[PDB]
Amino acid sequence: QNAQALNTLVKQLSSNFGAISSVLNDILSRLDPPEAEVQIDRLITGRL
Amino acid sequence: AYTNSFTRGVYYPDKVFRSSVLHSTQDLFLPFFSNVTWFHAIHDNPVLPFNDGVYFASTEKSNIIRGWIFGTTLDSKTQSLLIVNNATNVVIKVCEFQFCNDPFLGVNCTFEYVSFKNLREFVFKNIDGYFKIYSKHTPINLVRDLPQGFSALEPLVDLPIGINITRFQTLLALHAAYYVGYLQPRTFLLKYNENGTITDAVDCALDPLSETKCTLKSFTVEKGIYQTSNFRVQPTESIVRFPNITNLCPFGEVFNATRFASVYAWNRKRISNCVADYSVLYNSASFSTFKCYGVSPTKLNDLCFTNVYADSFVIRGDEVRQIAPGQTGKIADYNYKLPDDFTGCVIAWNSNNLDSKGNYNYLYRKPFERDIYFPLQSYGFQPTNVGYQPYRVVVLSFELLHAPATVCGPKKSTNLVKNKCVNFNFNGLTGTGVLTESNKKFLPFQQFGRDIADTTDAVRDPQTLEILDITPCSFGGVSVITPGTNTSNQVAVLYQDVNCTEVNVFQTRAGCLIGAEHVNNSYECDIPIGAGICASYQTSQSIIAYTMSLGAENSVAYSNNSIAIPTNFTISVTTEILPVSMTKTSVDCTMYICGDSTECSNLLLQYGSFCTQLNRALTGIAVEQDKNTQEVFAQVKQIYKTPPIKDFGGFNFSQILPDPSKPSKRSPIEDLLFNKVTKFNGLTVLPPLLTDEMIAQYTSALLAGTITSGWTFGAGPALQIPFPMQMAYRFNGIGVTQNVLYENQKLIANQFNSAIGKIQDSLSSTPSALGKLQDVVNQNAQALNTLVKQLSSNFGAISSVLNDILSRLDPPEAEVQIDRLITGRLQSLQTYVTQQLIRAAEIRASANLAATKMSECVLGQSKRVDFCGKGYHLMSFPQSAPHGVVFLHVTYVPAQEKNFTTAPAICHDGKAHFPREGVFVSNGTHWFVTQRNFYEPQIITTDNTFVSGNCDVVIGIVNNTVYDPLQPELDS
Amino acid sequence: ECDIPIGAGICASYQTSQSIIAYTMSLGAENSVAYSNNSIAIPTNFTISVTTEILPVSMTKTSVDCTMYICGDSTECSNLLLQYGS
Amino acid sequence: NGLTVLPPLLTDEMIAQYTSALLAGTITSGWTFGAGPALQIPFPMQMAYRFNGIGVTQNVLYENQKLIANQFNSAIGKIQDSLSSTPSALGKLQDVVNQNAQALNTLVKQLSSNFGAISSVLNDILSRLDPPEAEVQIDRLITGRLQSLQTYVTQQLIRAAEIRASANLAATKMSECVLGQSKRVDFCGKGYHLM
Ligand SMILES: *[C@@H]1O[C@H](CO)[C@@H](O[C@@H]2O[C@H](CO)[C@@H](O)[C@H](O)[C@H]2NC(C)=O)[C@H](O)[C@H]1NC(C)=O
Ligand SMILES: *[C@@H]1O[C@H](CO)[C@@H](O[C@@H]2O[C@H](CO)[C@@H](O)[C@H](O)[C@H]2NC(C)=O)[C@H](O)[C@H]1NC(C)=O
Ligand SMILES: *[C@@H]1O[C@H](CO)[C@@H](O[C@@H]2O[C@H](CO)[C@@H](O)[C@H](O)[C@H]2NC(C)=O)[C@H](O)[C@H]1NC(C)=O
Ligand SMILES: *[C@@H]1O[C@H](CO)[C@@H](O[C@@H]2O[C@H](CO)[C@@H](O)[C@H](O)[C@H]2NC(C)=O)[C@H](O)[C@H]1NC(C)=O
Ligand SMILES: *[C@@H]1O[C@H](CO)[C@@H](O[C@@H]2O[C@H](CO)[C@@H](O)[C@H](O)[C@H]2NC(C)=O)[C@H](O)[C@H]1NC(C)=O
Ligand SMILES: *[C@@H]1O[C@H](CO)[C@@H](O[C@@H]2O[C@H](CO)[C@@H](O)[C@H](O)[C@H]2NC(C)=O)[C@H](O)[C@H]1NC(C)=O
Ligand SMILES: *[C@@H]1O[C@H](CO)[C@@H](O[C@@H]2O[C@H](CO)[C@@H](O)[C@H](O)[C@H]2NC(C)=O)[C@H](O)[C@H]1NC(C)=O
Ligand SMILES: *[C@@H]1O[C@H](CO)[C@@H](O)[C@H](O)[C@H]1NC(C)=O
Ligand SMILES: *[C@@H]1O[C@H](CO)[C@@H](O)[C@H](O)[C@H]1NC(C)=O
Ligand SMILES: *[C@@H]1O[C@H](CO)[C@@H](O)[C@H](O)[C@H]1NC(C)=O
Ligand SMILES: *[C@@H]1O[C@H](CO)[C@@H](O)[C@H](O)[C@H]1NC(C)=O
Ligand SMILES: *[C@@H]1O[C@H](CO)[C@@H](O)[C@H](O)[C@H]1NC(C)=O
Ligand SMILES: *[C@@H]1O[C@H](CO)[C@@H](O)[C@H](O)[C@H]1NC(C)=O
Ligand SMILES: *[C@@H]1O[C@H](CO)[C@@H](O)[C@H](O)[C@H]1NC(C)=O
Ligand SMILES: *[C@@H]1O[C@H](CO)[C@@H](O)[C@H](O)[C@H]1NC(C)=O
Ligand SMILES: *[C@@H]1O[C@H](CO)[C@@H](O)[C@H](O)[C@H]1NC(C)=O
Ligand SMILES: *[C@@H]1O[C@H](CO)[C@@H](O)[C@H](O)[C@H]1NC(C)=O
Ligand SMILES: *[C@@H]1O[C@H](CO)[C@@H](O)[C@H](O)[C@H]1NC(C)=O
Ligand SMILES: *[C@@H]1O[C@H](CO)[C@@H](O)[C@H](O)[C@H]1NC(C)=O
Repeated sequence: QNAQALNTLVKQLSSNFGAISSVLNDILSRLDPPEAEVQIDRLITGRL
Repeated sequence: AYTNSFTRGVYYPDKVFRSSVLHSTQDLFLPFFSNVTWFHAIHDNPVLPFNDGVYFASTEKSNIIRGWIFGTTLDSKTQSLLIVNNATNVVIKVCEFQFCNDPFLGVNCTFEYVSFKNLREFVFKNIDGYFKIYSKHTPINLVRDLPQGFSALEPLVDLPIGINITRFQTLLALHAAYYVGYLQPRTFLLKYNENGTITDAVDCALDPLSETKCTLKSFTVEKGIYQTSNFRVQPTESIVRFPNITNLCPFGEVFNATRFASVYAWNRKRISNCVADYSVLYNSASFSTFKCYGVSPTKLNDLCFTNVYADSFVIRGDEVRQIAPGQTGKIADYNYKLPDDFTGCVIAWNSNNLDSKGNYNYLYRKPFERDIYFPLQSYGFQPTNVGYQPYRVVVLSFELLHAPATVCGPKKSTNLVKNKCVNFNFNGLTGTGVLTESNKKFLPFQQFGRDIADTTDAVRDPQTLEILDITPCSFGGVSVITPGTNTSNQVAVLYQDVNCTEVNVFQTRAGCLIGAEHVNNSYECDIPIGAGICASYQTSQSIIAYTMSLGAENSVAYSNNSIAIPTNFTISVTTEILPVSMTKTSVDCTMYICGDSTECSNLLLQYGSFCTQLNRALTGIAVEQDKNTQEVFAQVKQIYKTPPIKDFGGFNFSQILPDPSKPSKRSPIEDLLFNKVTKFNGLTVLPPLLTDEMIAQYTSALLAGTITSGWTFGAGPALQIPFPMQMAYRFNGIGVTQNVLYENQKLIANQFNSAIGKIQDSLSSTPSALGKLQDVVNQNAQALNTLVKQLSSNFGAISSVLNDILSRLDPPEAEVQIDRLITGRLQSLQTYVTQQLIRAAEIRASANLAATKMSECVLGQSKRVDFCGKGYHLMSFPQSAPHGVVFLHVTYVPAQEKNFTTAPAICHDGKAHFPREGVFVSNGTHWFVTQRNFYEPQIITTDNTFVSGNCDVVIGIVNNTVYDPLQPELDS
Repeated sequence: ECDIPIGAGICASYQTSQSIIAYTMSLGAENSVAYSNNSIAIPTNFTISVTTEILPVSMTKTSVDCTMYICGDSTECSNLLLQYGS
Repeated sequence: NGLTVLPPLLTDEMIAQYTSALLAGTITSGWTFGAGPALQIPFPMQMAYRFNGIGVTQNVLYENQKLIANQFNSAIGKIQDSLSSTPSALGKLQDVVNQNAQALNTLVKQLSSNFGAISSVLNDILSRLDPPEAEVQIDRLITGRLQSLQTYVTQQLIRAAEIRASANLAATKMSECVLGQSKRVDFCGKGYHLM
């Protein structure tokens, strides 16, 4: 059960939560800050 | 004068059909028990205000009222609705009819239509010009005064008259008791019957009892104390204070400047120490656009700023879009960059007539740096160019940091009122509070103070340099103490944590108690209030308050040589009820969140395993409930059965054994307990693995095993043993010799049977006995009902209905509305599951306790004090119950006592004799030894005591003799 | 004896040539006691048995770095995260 | 800020009266008030029976009574000196008080966070933005503050369950140790329990 809980927590990084992309480096490399704060806030809320 | 008007003035707030439901809505309703004007139509036709809508009622006998007129001046200057009821043809016109000087009835129109015993009540309201008509027909028989009763008005007609109605008038026939009520924005609970007609209502602001009913969403309130609201004092007046400065801001030198600077070398002018009147700029029609990112366009009249800078330069029209955060181009990146957190607004308009004459004087090339084959390029602006024309753009940078302001608008100040709750406005900062003098020595440069929560603590008055503390206006809780509505409508009100100042007055440490009479005589408290005070309903009847009694006072007659030993006993039976299991719910993630919607399901797929991990948790709960039941009941390896002949030594168990004559072989007591305890959204209920018949078979096997084999089936194999010896050994196990059992066997059996009969009467007459199980069933039903009701919440979407959202917006907006609804519903599911996990853990702990008691109480005999009820434990018998188990505990309780003298030791020849068991007693002339828990005097002999040491050490030794049974055997 | 539970007293198992069967679960062999007021069963010899009881005592002492997890090596993400306090 | 504390129903004076009644009952009647009614019994015989309950013959008590009394009084003096000299004795209660104070202070401190809004102060939000933007800023702040309340409530429920378990253990020990005599090893302290 503990191994499964940790594996699920690690797997959760692959979820999008509505953003244009789940990968942070491609989010930062494509969008200007004025939209980046929104996309980052969405990912922060989901991960928190 | 007031009357008992009850619930008049209620109309259907909307056009939705509902039945068998209590609906809470906010709308314009008639206040309960309010004043309604009583008019006469004999031998009184004033013009009344309409406010935001008026309720109408009338009682007629000759059709006096035949048409309403609505308007403002009644003088042919505006359109006026004219309604005439002649024959059976309704005719409606809204032309500017010329009415007589005194309208009476004898015994530009935009919408034309042509077709006491009875009261016809109507509702006429105008919402955005739309005239909505409601009505209801019902017979009554009352002429003298206001009719008593309730009647709801349905809508029938909607006339598009388009008149703003603020006053109305009636028509009297001169040779009809009509009623006028007024609506207020009150919250009401409307009760719809089986036919969808509302028959009653509760006005949530009539009084504290109505507040309790409104809070608890029911028309019946149970006995107890409820916390329903909070008292808050309202402000009386506003205070507006600004610096008394009369200097005018030089806006003319900025907006009407002769020449603008180049974008590569733009000017930065400071405007300060002046009054900025923005009405001139607002009134000027010369501006083409006003788009602000800093402040809202309607707040500039009230708000004022610490500093203003005017950035003045000319750009190309097609580049106007480029002056914004996040935008790029030859301007945004190389010569004029704005910050992405810029606060203020960029305003631009064309200037073709003067700015362009071609004009080649405008040259172009981090935020706000002026970096003074060249990198320098220019535009050719020509007077014949809309977009390519030279736009004049001015960027106003506003500093909103909390600091002293110097440029504030043209608003006159008022006087300041101290020690009163007021609505203040200091340089655009608004709020409500009491402004008082303070002794906080702020430094001359400090303008604002802050609290731990970052709220404003104090301000410096811009006209007089003093510091005022802001203390929020007085507030506090209000508690209502009330008996149930099936008894009396009298209530008491407790004002929480306040003294009887700001608000038959009784001062307590809990607050100000109003309405209860203080009685000094004590009783046991019934409804607790707090701080040692409880209240009850007693006698002519009124609410009383008193200090709670802790019990009767009983001093102890302590002495060093007196012991009390019980002489008689009584057998009592108590009932212990414990929860064992809970309903095995299961939730379908897809149908619940995204019911029969492919698009919603496709969007849900992006969240992965978030729900199915709760599905896993719920599966674990469902499995562990059967594990708990299995562990609680399956303690016997075999199914035992009783003999056909119930020869149990005089003990009658026919009232606890299964009854063969029933369709299900249950005992009568079990029938009594079972006779006392009483969708399409993915919520289902799974059946239990073990049926009621199977549970009854296990309990029958356990009972037959206990009676026929004692503890032997628990310890090892089931070894049969007679019940009288089983009972004798259970008595021996508590330090009571079996001869008491044999002497009192008939009394014990009769007391047991009578106690069981008393259990039947108690279970048949006291409903609260099974509250521990009724509360769990009610909590689970309430949790499911709350989860189902939660679907009606909007969570910010344009509509709560998924089919209406999907049916109304294109994907680019529907996806946003759907993600919002998904987020809300996922939070609801997470909350539900977490609460279920905590409740399941509590139930599991209870089940473990029940199993421990079962094992250590029925199969054996417990020596742990108060483990199996008060008294000396003998045995327990299990009985099944819905979702639980009930234990019948048979205990030994001393009944009668006598005061006897005692002694620590007896001397014989100087030796000290001590008891092996029991105590020494004296009846006043002779010393005896008897068991501690039952008076049974025996002669003190050498076979009860032993010799150790001598008389010269022990304090309190008494002189006596010790009998040696051998002495007379050798003497005789 | 019940093997794969179905519900409402019905259990299933894989038995005999082999096929899936369904049946009412057994509660044990039936054995009535020849109860009378003058009969006792007393053991004459005994056997010593040993049973094993297993209980969990501890669990893995995990630790989670919220900053590295949420905003791994990203200054902008860290600066935005700083607004959420404790 | 809407955060209040309710008084307890039973005051300290009433609790002291209950403990006085329980101690007087124990001293004057042994276990008899627990089993049934409070029936007086002399202390030396009560002590002899307490000795019998642990497998120690009462004759040792009666022969050694003077020394036993002196050791008892000296031991009581030792409790007085221990409580007067060891501050850490009340850590189990100080930590719970500190945890509740910390929870309330963190809840109050949470008001300073923005959660993405332009400003944490609601009055400056309303005084600067028109309703069409105000609804967005306000619902965002409402969502954040509601989440903070939900976290507080969940932590409070778990701590309450732990306190309930501790209270049940304390009540069980009270019932099976003060009113009677415990034969359960190390249940009511190390050694052979007397009272
Ligand atoms: C609603 O009708 C009222 C009644 O005429 C209108 O208020 C009047 O407005 C005039 C014009 O300034 C004033 O001189 C009158 O004093 C007002 N009447 C009263 C009774 O105060 C009002 O403008 C209408 N409003 C709407 C939204 O239609
Ligand atoms: C603004 O400050 C920057 C440094 O922060 C100055 O940059 C200098 O630019 C000149 C010419 O481009 C270089 O020779 C220097 O090496 C740069 N650095 C320093 C430290 O001088 C820039 O010149 C400043 N601009 C203005 C208008 O003041
Ligand atoms: C102990 O108390 C019980 C009642 O609680 C006594 O039983 C009654 O005794 C009286 C005395 O003769 C009779 O009149 C009644 O018929 C008895 N009642 C029942 C229900 O049997 C009992 O006698 C008392 N014991 C002693 C030794 O006095
Ligand atoms: C054992 O208890 C049962 C149940 O009370 C007794 O049966 C009751 O009394 C008469 C017997 O003359 C029956 O006809 C009634 O129908 C029974 N009452 C009820 C409510 O069913 C029975 O007599 C008792 N037997 C002994 C030996 O005490
Ligand atoms: C206390 O008990 C003693 C012993 O049971 C009683 O003394 C006996 O009294 C009876 C009177 O019926 C005589 O027959 C015996 O001779 C007495 N015993 C002895 C050893 O002499 C005594 O009476 C009881 N106390 C009271 C006050 O009655
Ligand atoms: C028991 O017997 C005698 C008097 O009846 C007492 O015993 C003597 O007491 C005196 C006074 O303290 C001593 O000097 C002797 O040593 C004692 N002799 C013995 C043999 O013990 C005694 O006081 C009596 N007991 C009571 C309770 O009165
Ligand atoms: C007690 O009963 C046990 C039952 O298991 C007996 O065990 C066996 O008894 C047979 C009878 O002769 C012997 O052949 C075996 O040697 C026994 N088993 C073992 C492991 O030794 C046991 O003998 C009985 N004891 C007595 C004293 O009768
Ligand atoms: C209601 O009418 C009565 C008529 O006597 C009047 O005394 C009373 O003041 C009115 N109610 C209010 C709130 O003014
Ligand atoms: C009543 O009779 C008059 C007679 O001319 C007629 O004009 C009028 O239309 C009638 N009233 C209605 C409401 O039709
Ligand atoms: C009718 O409305 C017109 C507007 O189209 C207005 O000019 C005229 O004065 C109105 N006449 C009456 C009688 O209301
Ligand atoms: C509802 O309508 C049915 C129709 O027959 C009638 O029988 C019933 O009495 C009505 N209920 C009420 C409360 O009027
Ligand atoms: C600009 O000039 C117009 C023309 O008379 C004048 O009405 C206006 O008040 C002036 N305003 C500013 C800000 O220059
Ligand atoms: C007006 O402002 C001046 C500037 O300091 C100040 O002295 C004065 O008190 C203000 N007027 C009033 C009525 O407070
Ligand atoms: C209150 O009165 C109702 C009348 O229907 C009754 O059913 C209920 O049992 C009563 N409750 C109490 C506590 O008296
Ligand atoms: C009135 O109540 C307050 C608490 O609300 C208390 O502090 C104050 O001492 C009381 N006044 C008197 C005179 O006791
Ligand atoms: C005690 O009871 C008497 C009864 O007359 C009453 O007058 C008195 O005020 C009471 N005292 C208190 C403190 O309640
Ligand atoms: C016995 O003493 C108790 C107090 O210890 C007293 O309440 C009771 O009345 C006494 N009974 C007799 C019979 O003396
Ligand atoms: C009880 O105390 C009294 C008073 O000191 C004393 O005289 C007597 O000897 C004592 N009796 C016993 C049995 O302790
Ligand atoms: C002994 O008694 C038990 C139960 O009383 C019975 O099942 C068994 O058949 C009996 N055996 C013999 C040999 O009598």
